[PDB]
Amino acid sequence: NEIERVFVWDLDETIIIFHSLLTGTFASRYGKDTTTSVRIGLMMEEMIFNLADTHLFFNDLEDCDQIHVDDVSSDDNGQDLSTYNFSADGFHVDWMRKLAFRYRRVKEMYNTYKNNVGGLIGTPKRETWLQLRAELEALTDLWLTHSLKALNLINSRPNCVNVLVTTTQLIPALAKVLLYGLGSVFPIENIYSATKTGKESCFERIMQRFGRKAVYVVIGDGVEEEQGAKKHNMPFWRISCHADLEALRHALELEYL
Ligand SMILES: O=C(N/N=C/c1ccc(Sc2ccccn2)o1)c1cccc(F)c1
Repeated sequence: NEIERVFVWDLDETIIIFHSLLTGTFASRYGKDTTTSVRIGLMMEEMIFNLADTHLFFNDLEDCDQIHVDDVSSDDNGQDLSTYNFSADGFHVDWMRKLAFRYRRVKEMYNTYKNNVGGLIGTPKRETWLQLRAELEALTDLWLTHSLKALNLINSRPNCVNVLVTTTQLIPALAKVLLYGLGSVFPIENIYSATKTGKESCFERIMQRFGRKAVYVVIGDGVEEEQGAKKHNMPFWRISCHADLEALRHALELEYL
């Protein structure tokens, strides 16, 4: 694209793969009730799969772990499949054509229901989650709410864009981004799933797309991408603490990024 700055996000360990929730380590680190945190994480993981299994063809695409939604865009005989019954087909060159049908359908539901999730999963299944969010953000001090301020401050920039790089399979990552509210700030074409190939392959897959005329900045938590972002001359912005986000937003408000 014509974007000048690219912000790569690694929201695992905090948002996408919040494995600190189920392990109970989050409650130990931050002095919260362990049992309450585990219950909220297990319910979230259910609401996600109940959304993915009933709308994004999870059970079909569990092993067919692609890396980008447009990865198999070559084999799609582009046709109006509004009547195509996915439950009654030879699914279990002719298979890749059937496989691409689902990814285009996944994209259609994504781009349609990212600001209307009650239309995808009917209400009150959205009201149940909005209740689930506040119950968790009361433990994380509105971490997802805080991170969206930095995401919208970048999405609102015409020269800047933000992309997502997680290690989950693409479909669950799309389900989490859809529910959690990150759909407005992460375009579906800017979400990469480093499941089988590692984050380095995804980082290299990005720079070939946005070119050498762009300024790449990596925002994440951990060290797995620390060397992965250093070996590609991408400045790493740690994001562990809460003040790290206020400073990040501060550094964004003053055009330092
Ligand atoms: O909020 C979400 N995560 N937060 C994570 C995380 C880790 C560390 C911190 S900072 C902090 C400050 C004080 C007390 C506790 N934490 O936040 C979340 C994630 C996914 C879905 C959702 F709906 C919500």
